Amino acid sequence: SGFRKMAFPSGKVEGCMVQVTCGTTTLNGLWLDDVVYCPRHVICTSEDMLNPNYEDLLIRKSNHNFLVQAGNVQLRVIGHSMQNCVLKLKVDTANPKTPKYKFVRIQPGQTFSVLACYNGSPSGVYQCAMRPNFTIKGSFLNGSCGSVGFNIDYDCVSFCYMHHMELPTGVHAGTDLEGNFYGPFVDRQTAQAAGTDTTITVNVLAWLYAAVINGDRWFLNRFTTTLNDFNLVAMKYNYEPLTQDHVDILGPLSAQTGIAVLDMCASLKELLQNGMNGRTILGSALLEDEFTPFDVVRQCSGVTFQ
Amino acid sequence: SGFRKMAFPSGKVEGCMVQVTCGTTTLNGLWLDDVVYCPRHVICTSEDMLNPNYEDLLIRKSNHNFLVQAGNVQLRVIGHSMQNCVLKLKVDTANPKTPKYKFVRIQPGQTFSVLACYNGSPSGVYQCAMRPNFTIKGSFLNGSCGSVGFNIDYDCVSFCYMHHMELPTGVHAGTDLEGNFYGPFVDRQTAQAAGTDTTITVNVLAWLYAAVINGDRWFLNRFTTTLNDFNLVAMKYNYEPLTQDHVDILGPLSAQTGIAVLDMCASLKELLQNGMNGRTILGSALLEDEFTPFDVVRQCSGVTFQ
Ligand SMILES: *[C@H](O)[C@H](C[C@@H]1CC=NC1=O)NC(=O)[C@@H]1[C@@H]2[C@H](CN1C(=O)C(Oc1ccc(Cl)cc1)Oc1ccc(Cl)cc1)C2(C)C
Ligand SMILES: *[C@H](O)[C@H](C[C@@H]1CC=NC1=O)NC(=O)[C@@H]1[C@@H]2[C@H](CN1C(=O)C(Oc1ccc(Cl)cc1)Oc1ccc(Cl)cc1)C2(C)C
Repeated sequence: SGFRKMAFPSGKVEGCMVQVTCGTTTLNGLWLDDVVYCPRHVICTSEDMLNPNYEDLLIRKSNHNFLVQAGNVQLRVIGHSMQNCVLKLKVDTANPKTPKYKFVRIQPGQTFSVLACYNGSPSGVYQCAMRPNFTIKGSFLNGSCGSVGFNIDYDCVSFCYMHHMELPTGVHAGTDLEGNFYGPFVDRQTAQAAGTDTTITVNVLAWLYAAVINGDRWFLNRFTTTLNDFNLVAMKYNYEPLTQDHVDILGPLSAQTGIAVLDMCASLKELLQNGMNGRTILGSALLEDEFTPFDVVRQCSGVTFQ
Repeated sequence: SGFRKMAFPSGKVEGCMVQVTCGTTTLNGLWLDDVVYCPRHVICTSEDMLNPNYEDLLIRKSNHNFLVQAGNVQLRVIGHSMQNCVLKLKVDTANPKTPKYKFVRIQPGQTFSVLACYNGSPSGVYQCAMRPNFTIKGSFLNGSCGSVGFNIDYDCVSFCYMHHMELPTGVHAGTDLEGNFYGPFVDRQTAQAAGTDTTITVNVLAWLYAAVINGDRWFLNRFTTTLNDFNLVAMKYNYEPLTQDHVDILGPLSAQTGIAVLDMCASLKELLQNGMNGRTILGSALLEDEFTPFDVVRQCSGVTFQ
């Protein structure tokens, strides 16, 4: 029993974190095989980052300009190249701690674990969702660039996020490991804003199913609703539309608890229309949307990773 | 910017987890140097755990009854002994991944990270507080016994918790690594209940300071209050008393933000008396109490561990 915002064990990623220094800038890099991946704005200076021309900035660079440190062991850069918004530093040693891995790009609505890092040293781990507006509500201070987000399936690390910047609402933006930004953001210090967000509807329903599995049932009801009449209510609470695919995803949870998906939407409808009225659900006084249907089955069933 | 319930990187602990099997029971053990620590109710059967006599049960045991598996490598038990509610299995190999460590017992109100484990394989990591009633609100399924809780300071792991049981309200109880229970609980399947809980007052104030550091200020006010007049209000919202020591702990946070501790108590007083009125604080609609003043400074300053 219980339900916690749970991250993957971070060990396999901790062994890949290194410190990358170029001149005055220091940030984190990800060392897999004989390549170190890091944000390309490491080549930038303070006066550069207002409107940089990275291709120009990089041809003026040499390998020996890049100080790569894996703990207290130096790393020798033997090549470099730009891939979109990331830099790939080829080094003379392959990381013997390289796990089985994949570079995957996730969808808004999906979750992942973030290993926050400073000076190549891991600071903490936590769970995040990719917001519908392609931002993440992280916890990042200066120096955290190059920290990565990831999921683990069995023994394989699927890297999905590298941190690049903080936006003025306190939210965070970054790239997949191929260097392509999530959302309409650029690694320049120009005026940028997140874009209006919505609540991840299928995730709320998953979390309501976790609550039922854990003995919270006060929000249940005898009512029902059609998928279209629910979506009419979702649109007005700035929830995003529920699809038949989302209904299908929620199948196992519906089967496990005996509550048809559409019945749970009737519950969400009333919760949106009435609030919670001093009650809580899974220790929260808000409708939580950063748990996927997968996350719920993971935690409410006890799957591990090896 | 941002504020997340953040766990320590779990790598150093992942390398210590092993699977301990005795007859029909399988649970997790903690392998440090040449000792494996695990819950003593691993020696128990189904019919045993209603009222066991562990000393009797253990003399009927031999080393070869204990199957210890470190991944897919067997471990040879060469001795065993009971220490309070934990079992210490001496094995023929020292764990070469043994980190620098300490066995520490924490206070109610303090936090720690939990590496949830099944069959010696880590499943996930999350942050917990020790409740005033000596329970923890964890996420634990059958097979999770022997999972440990811990803090990391620089390179040293201070183990503070080993999981033993779930109570009927869905909360969890366990021991320090010397085998002594937190709270009035016993590793027997007799009727037991958690005992009435309170809210950790100093932690709420710390979290209010984190909110201010992160730009939430709507709950601030010009009022003030004496420590005694606050404690009179705390007692009636079932918050526990605030001490001058707690005021002292909150000093740096008060200095960083310019809000005297007693002024922040006046804010908490009004929040208790009025609620939040549709607003949120750090993405929560409830007053959060599982962040210590240390946790806040950690996250709002960016300290790492190596
Ligand atoms: C990398 O270590 C660092 C991590 C940031 C710093 C604090 N939290 C984080 O996640 N990233 C950066 O510094 C990037 C880097 C240049 C600018 N930048 C930003 O995150 C951010 O810079 C500011 C942050 C806060 C303030 Cl008050 C002012 C600037 O960039 C933007 C700020 C504001 C807008 Cl409207 C757009 C971008 C880059 C992007 C090369
Ligand atoms: C160890 O793997 C396991 C972990 C538990 C199981 C589910 N979540 C957990 O944290 N621990 C135990 O099984 C211990 C073990 C014997 C009993 N026990 C309990 O956690 C618990 O057992 C029950 C759980 C749920 C129900 Cl519906 C019924 C029993 O023990 C108690 C239950 C109820 C009371 Cl009032 C008191 C104890 C022990 C304690 C030797």
